[PDB]
Amino acid sequence: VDDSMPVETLEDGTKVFTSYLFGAGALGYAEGQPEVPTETARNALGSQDILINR
Amino acid sequence: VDDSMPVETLEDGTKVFTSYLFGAGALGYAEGQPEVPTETARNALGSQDILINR
Repeated sequence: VDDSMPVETLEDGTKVFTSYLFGAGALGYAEGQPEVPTETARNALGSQDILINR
Repeated sequence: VDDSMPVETLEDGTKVFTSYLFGAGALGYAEGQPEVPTETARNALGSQDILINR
């Protein structure tokens, strides 16, 4: 059960629901890597600090 | 022997050569020093890195 799925609308306020039926278990994905996966910088004449992810 | 020497060009496809004759040993020069002879920085929000010499 999830609240976020594609839902469309036609005129006269009628709705259409999608509801994928997968039951697969599964497809696949992998994480991989960049370089510099995380970093921090700052602005000295001001006062700030940052984060990055990428 | 060197390939790079001043070579001028006139019309009529007539080349002209220079060929310094020195046998000096020598003229002179001195090294000198800056401060910050070498440095490395980077942009944060973007992905870059740099080198400098000066």
